Amino acid sequence: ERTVADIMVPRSRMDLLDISQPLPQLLATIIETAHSRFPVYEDDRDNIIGILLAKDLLRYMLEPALDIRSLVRPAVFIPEVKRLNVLLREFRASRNHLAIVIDEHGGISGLVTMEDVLEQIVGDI
Amino acid sequence: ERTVADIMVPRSRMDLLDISQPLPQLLATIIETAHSRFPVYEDDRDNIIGILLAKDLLRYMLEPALDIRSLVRPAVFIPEVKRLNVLLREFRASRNHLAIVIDEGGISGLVTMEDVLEQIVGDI
Ligand SMILES: Nc1ncnc2c1ncn2[C@@H]1O[C@H](COP(=O)(O)O)[C@@H](O)[C@H]1O
Ligand SMILES: Nc1ncnc2c1ncn2[C@@H]1O[C@H](COP(=O)(O)O)[C@@H](O)[C@H]1O
Repeated sequence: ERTVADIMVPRSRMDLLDISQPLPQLLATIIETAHSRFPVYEDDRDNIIGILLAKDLLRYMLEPALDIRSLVRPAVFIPEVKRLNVLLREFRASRNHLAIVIDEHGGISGLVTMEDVLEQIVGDI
Repeated sequence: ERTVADIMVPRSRMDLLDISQPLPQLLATIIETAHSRFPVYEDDRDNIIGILLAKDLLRYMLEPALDIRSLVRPAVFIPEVKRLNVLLREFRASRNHLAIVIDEGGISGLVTMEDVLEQIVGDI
């Protein structure tokens, strides 16, 4: 059956956020992209420190001293070889619908979402 | 063969935003619910006038006096009798993947591309 590697967004195509950027710059980057969720890095683009849901930045208006770093949630890292039918079940049961994909040696390969899985599964039927 | 009415999110489960509501009240609702898109009404919950993408509110922090109305995008209203295979084609042919569902019109619910795909995968 198919694997994550067949459907992932490749590493080179990922829209990422650098945690060291000032807020006004982060906002501009996010607004320019039509995605809701961003892997976040620090110091090197493969040094992923989590996932930011864009809408969480609205808490700037609800907390006097918002630390953006505290909004970054742990990423789910999944292997390239993970099969789609199992991943679908995982995503459906989970609060996280975006995973970072890693190769057989642990390198960052890409990202994948529940939508990508559903589309490929339906595309094969 | 299956229709939108089979799989739609019922009216009662729809997270709607009153566009006239004070900013702090809007923010509280948008943050606490795990949705990216919200149908917006004015005056009457029946009067859905478009859809707000949560992330578009991030503009407020650059322009706090913006007309929030200016962020609202037009809605699409489809009949609940529409067939799922037709909707899937139509959604794939489009950038907009959320529709408001109207009865035999009055609002009866909402449906996304994800809902359509989930149903098709469950019918394998
Ligand atoms: N941060 C991102 N960088 C690149 N592609 C993404 C990102 N987030 C989501 N995607 C991809 O874009 C599609 C739509 O996701 P979304 O934009 O979050 O609705 C996903 O199903 C993936 O195909
Ligand atoms: N404003 C909303 N109110 C109620 N349900 C929604 C709303 N937006 C999306 N949904 C449903 O929840 C699912 C997840 O969408 P989202 O929360 O936008 O990722 C969709 O496929 C719809 O079934």
